[PDB]
Amino acid sequence: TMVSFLKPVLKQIIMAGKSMQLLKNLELDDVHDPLLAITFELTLRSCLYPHIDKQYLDCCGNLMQTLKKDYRLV
Repeated sequence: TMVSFLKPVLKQIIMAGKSMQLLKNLELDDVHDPLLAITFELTLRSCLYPHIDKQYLDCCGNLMQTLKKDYRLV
């Protein structure tokens, strides 16, 4: 009934979408599909999750950067 195939990173997904929309106001399927081609589907599923995490990390870092400069909160 509930999703559990992306649940360890879903919070970061939602938090990524909103942060990108607040960032702009101031492919991945084609990589995961051959990754399946070349225990299993548990640890292998844990190799998809770096891709979608590093993008969020970059996004929130740039978001906080253009908050610390340019309407400087600190």
